[PDB]
Amino acid sequence: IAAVAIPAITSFQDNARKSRIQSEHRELVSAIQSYIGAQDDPTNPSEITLAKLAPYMSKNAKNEDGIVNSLAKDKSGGSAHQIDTTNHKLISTFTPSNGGQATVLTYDWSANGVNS
Amino acid sequence: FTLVELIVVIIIIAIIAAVAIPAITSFQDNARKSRIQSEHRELVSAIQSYIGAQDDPTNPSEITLAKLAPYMSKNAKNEDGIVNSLAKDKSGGSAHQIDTTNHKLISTFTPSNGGQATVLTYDWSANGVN
Amino acid sequence: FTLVELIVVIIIIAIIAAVAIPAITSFQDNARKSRIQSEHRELVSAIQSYIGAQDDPTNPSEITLAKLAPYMSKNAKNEDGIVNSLAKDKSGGSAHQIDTTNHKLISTFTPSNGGQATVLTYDWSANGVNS
Amino acid sequence: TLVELIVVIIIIAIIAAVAIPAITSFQDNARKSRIQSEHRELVSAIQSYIGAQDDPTNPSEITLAKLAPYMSKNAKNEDGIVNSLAKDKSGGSAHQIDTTNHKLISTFTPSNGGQATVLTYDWSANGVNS
Amino acid sequence: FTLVELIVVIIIIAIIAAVAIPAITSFQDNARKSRIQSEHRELVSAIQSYIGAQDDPTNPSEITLAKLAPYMSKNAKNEDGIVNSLAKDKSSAHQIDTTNHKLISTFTPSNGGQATVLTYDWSAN
Amino acid sequence: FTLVELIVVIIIIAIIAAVAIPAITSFQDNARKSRIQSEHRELVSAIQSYIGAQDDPTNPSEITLAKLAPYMSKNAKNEDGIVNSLAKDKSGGSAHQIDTTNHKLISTFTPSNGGQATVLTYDWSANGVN
Amino acid sequence: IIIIAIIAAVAIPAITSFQDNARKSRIQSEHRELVSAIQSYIGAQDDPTNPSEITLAKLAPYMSKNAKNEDGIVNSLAKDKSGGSAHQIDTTNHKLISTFTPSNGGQATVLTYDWSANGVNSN
Amino acid sequence: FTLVELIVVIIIIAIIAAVAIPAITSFQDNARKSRIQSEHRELVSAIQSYIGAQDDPTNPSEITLAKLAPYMSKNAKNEDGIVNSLAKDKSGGSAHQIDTTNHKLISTFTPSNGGQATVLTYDWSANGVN
Amino acid sequence: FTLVELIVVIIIIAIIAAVAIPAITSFQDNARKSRIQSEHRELVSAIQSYIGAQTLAKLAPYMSKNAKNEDGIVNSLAKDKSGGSAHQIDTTNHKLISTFTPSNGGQATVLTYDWSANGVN
Repeated sequence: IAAVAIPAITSFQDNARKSRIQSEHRELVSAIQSYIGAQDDPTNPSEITLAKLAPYMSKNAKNEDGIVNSLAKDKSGGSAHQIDTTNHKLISTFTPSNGGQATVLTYDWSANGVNS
Repeated sequence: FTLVELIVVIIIIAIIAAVAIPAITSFQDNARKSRIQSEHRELVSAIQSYIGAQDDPTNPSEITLAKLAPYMSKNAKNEDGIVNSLAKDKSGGSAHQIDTTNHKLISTFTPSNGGQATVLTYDWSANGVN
Repeated sequence: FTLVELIVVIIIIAIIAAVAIPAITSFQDNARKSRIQSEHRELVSAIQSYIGAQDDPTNPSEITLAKLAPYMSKNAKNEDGIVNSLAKDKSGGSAHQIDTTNHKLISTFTPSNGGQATVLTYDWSANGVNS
Repeated sequence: TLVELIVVIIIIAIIAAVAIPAITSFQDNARKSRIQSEHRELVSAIQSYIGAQDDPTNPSEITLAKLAPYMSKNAKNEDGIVNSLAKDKSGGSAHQIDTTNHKLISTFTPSNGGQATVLTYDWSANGVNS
Repeated sequence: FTLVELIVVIIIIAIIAAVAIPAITSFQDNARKSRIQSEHRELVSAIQSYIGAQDDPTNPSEITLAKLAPYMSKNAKNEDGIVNSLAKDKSSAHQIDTTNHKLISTFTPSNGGQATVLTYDWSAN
Repeated sequence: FTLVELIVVIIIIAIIAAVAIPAITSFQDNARKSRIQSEHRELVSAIQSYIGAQDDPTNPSEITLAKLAPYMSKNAKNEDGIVNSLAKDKSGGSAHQIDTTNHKLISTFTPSNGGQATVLTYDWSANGVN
Repeated sequence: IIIIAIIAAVAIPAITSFQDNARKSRIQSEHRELVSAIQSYIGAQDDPTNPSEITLAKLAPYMSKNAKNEDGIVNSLAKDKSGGSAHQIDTTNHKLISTFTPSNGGQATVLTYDWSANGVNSN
Repeated sequence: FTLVELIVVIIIIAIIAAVAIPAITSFQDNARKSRIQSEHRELVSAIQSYIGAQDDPTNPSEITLAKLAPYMSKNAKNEDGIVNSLAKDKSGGSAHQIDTTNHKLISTFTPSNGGQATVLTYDWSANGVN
Repeated sequence: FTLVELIVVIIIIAIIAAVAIPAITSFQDNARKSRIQSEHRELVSAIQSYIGAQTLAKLAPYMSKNAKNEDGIVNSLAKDKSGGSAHQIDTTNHKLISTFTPSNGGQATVLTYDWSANGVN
């Protein structure tokens, strides 16, 4: 009875965090769509940046004062989301604790498309 | 054996609930701007038809959007006349205006956030030259 | 995805559907009146040429637009009656008539709203000239 | 291990008691949005058809069977528009023509039995002066 | 559709509605310029015909459009004053000088450009 | 959780997304029908100006539209043959045809749904009147 | 220790039975976007009334890369797990077909769209 | 809530998030294409009128759009130069340009993805067909 | 409106703008043709009258001056496209010639008259 194995918590923890990042990314990808839809000339995208995308997203459950307190946090192998403002790309990263290979999501609105 | 399972549940329930929530009404406003800009060209088409149906198109008479009335299909329900149908813009009583004395049609729109106004003009005589 | 976005979809549709819609009917009367006047000039040219073809141009016999038939091509649908080529007066059907006993051609138009009518006159008798 | 085995029962008893939500939500009021756009669709079709015969001022008597070849088949490859326009109470199309009055009526009625809604279009009469 | 189609349908309108508007009355007045010339030709033929009326075609008398009126028909309105059946301009668009046997037609456009002149003489050349 | 997936994942998306689709073909017919007529009238004006140039306007030797070619300007993209400029209908490839035996010019059109045809004719023969 | 044999008796829900209503949804909502793409493309070329030889490899510029940044369109659409796109173009028929089959082997469902000579022609 | 239930909530999200995303820009430039095709036919109407209004229409002089300016109205912002009204393209920035010596009007359109260009052309100076 | 609706106007405009248009110059020179063929008979009647009265410079007083008071008939007679009078005389040949050349580079057309040696075989 003493020999029964005990599983580690971190294995279930990390694989849930991997779901959180993957949800928030898919919300930001339509928030930014609304911003480009509503900039004063929507036909010519201009200098999107995360701090100015803020008013489309609700406060955290503590009613704190900025979305860096709401969007998720990661090692980024610290904000789990970043904008490459001059290159017009959004990137979201999940880094495992165990040394497994990292997962990076991406979105890209500057006329690149699939080109294939 | 089960207690580890239960505390695992208690952790994951905590961390998946933190997901951020979008804000309602955020994009809603600029549809009205789209209505204004699409309805302006429709009034330009109407006024440019009336200007051709009068007897002396070389020397046109006055216009007001009351005389312009019989072109706008009565607003999808029992309603009296076109002022009931053209977009409202209470913050800036009718979105459409005619300077009946100086032959100028103007449409205007203004966000609530204090950004600068949108204005559109059409001016149907002796204009266009540099 | 989540509820809020799918609510704003409904709101945007409810707004965008409320653009006004233009009427079907406009500007028809001047189009009819223009064909009337241009066709009138063509009938005046036809009858003026016909007077030169009788055995004595100074004293022609009776003229009727049924006699004037061989000057006008068939209708574009290949129907052959001259009256099926000329415009219709929708007050009631040719908008053109000949006062055969008094040498006068008359082309009439009546506005669709019932306003004031307009008439064009021509005659080939000597009474067509004055000092 | 009897201590943890004891408290496992307590944790189960607590976790099982959570409030369980119910299914309905917007599934009613979303259908009204199908109606609002499918109406403007039929108005665009009928406003094309009314101009195709040789006299746009004396059109023939429209029935939606004559309008039908403007609509695509249902995605399930059904064979007629009544299997495509939104259904309503038996009375089953929410849209009908009553050609003797020259009007198209589109309808809605909520499950709570509240105030019903009507959208009307008319190709005979339109807004009066003033 | 989902939201993206509804932002595309807003983006598209802003660049359909911008198509430029052509003016009105840009080309109106040159129809007067043309019908002035055709009426000039017809009046020239009429005054030429007039020389055959009196007993001696080698010694014709004075002429005015009042004398010449018997040679062309009443108005399409069936009114009969030829001073309104001729073309009209800032001035009758046509003139006769009994003292020089000269017939003149003239047209001046509203844009302030150069005036245009036509002339005929049945007496000497 | 599961049910607030369920509703948006199935119910509301199924209700909102499956509105009826307009048919992309049937709206084209009036545009084709119009451009046919406009080209017909301009071809008549051209041939009616070709006859008046001949050395013997009582007997123009023959007319086929290759001879008529230089009276209309070359199309956009500069595909400089006349047949490249006129309307097409493989079921009529020109939609206009010249009969050299009967001196007759013909135009023809047919709606894609298999409706009744329309035909136009012009004829400069002595058989072409009354 | 006997109590553990009772505590262990709880039945396990089978994950496969919860998938169908999700895949069905991301077939329907994807089909409607491919149709909107086709219905735009058919108006872009120089002859609005004679189609080109449409195939989805030429629709490709109308929708984004995968989140994995793999390019090409076929990597992006939903997969028929029986075998690989769940969306097919039958070029000869001008017909688009989309297919779904439940894992337990129930009756199939197909969506369809067709952009030539395809008015209903009621009764 | 039990773990074997709680993980399917993860699975459903992992499926439903992975829809395709439509690319805005490829829909946008299909509209800019239809500006070019409309504005070109307006410039043809203007230049074909101006050749008719000159002092001797058989002997037209050089043309520039600056000379052509008064024939179409100034833009909705009451900006006062023709060049601001006409559409813009990277092949410029005006998409429309006139060859003063070869008497040719050229409109060019460049796809945003760097694909194959498209050009429209008109030529009033006696070039004709065949 | 929605895209399914909105793109059909793009279709319709793309169709309506394709209508062909007539060539201006191909009427205009076939008009000029008529003043050549007609004024040829005016010159013939004048010079035939002159040879009964007992180069076009000698003929000049026999015909009316232009409506804009040009200085002589050489400015009233029509203009040759080739290279300027479209009419010429040669008193070494007793011959009058008139010519028209089309703008397309197609077949040129020539009239002739002589006050001697009419008639054949």
